[PDB]
Amino acid sequence: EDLRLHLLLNTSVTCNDGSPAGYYLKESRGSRRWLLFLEGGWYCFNRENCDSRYDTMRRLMSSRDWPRTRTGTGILSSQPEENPYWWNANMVFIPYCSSDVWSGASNEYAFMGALIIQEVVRELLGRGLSGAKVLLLAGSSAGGTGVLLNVDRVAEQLEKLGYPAIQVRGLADSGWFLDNKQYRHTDCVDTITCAPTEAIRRGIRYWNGVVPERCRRQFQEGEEWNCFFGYKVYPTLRSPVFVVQWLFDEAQLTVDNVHLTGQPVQEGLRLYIQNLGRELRHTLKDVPASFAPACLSHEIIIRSHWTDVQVKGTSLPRALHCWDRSLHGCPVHLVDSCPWPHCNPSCPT
Ligand SMILES: *[C@@H]1O[C@H](CO)[C@@H](O)[C@H](O)[C@H]1NC(C)=O
Ligand SMILES: [Cl-]
Repeated sequence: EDLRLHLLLNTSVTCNDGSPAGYYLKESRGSRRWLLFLEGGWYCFNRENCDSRYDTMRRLMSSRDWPRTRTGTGILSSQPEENPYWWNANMVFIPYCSSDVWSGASNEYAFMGALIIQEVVRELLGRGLSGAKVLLLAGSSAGGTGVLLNVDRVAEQLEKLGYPAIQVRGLADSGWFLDNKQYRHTDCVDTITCAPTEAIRRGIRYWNGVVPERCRRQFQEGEEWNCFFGYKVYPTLRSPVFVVQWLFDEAQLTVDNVHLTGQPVQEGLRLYIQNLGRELRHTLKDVPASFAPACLSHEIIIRSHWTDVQVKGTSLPRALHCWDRSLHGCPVHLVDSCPWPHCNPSCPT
């Protein structure tokens, strides 16, 4: 019972290199719950940048390497030991082969992230999704941000198509970033050197990216990049969204030009890092369903050890279960208050 690969029938919706996009599916006929997972793994924001990603990470720009089956992990696992509350769900894994944070709507690379999602949903309706009660759009890293950019379009899509009983919800893991100033400025030459703001501004135009309608209308024409930042887009969303976010996300630190060795940390950097945690906590204050441990890490929800981390005595699977119950003792808002990564003893290594 692996998830099984299906390539999109509309052959014009493609990965970056023109190969067909697709999705992996494990059906569970007794369940009315669907979990659609968006894979993450950075992005590229211009031709030179994508060329470089093509040479070091070709698998994220193509379908040509995808095996026909894959075993679900963490929240996609069918083993109750690994997924105690959601193991019986219908499981969908959408691989990330568009390098556009799932926003693309476009010789050259194609960027069709948002179209891919639109198309997957359409096809899943013929494979059981039409009888769903709950559709959880989940994602890690770029896929996390992707949830925030697409969850309401999916809700609108299903309503337009005549399926108003499906409850669409979001689960965004490691996709909630701050468009902050770097620790030390560096010119936008790479993907790792590049300030969060500049990466996206460049990317959006290069991808023909789209953002949620209501977030689009909150910023000026051409300033759609704002909606890539969770704390700005979140209040515009209608679907309920659970935000999982490490307080000291490695990708956040990377774009902030912070490169931790094993060494003692300098004064300037202790203030920076600590202030990052503080600002992140502040943005989460407004999010009623969240799980934000004080750890230095990146992604969690499809890692097999996702059951191990705890905030205030509650595990992440249990927090999500408590969130299911709240939408149908059991806390849903779980933010570490301690000021430095690994002050929580259940952090992974
Ligand atoms: C197939 O996908 C392309 C690319 O997005 C789209 O423009 C076209 O309308 C689609 N065709 C059908 C029949 O849906
Ligand atoms: Cl098959």
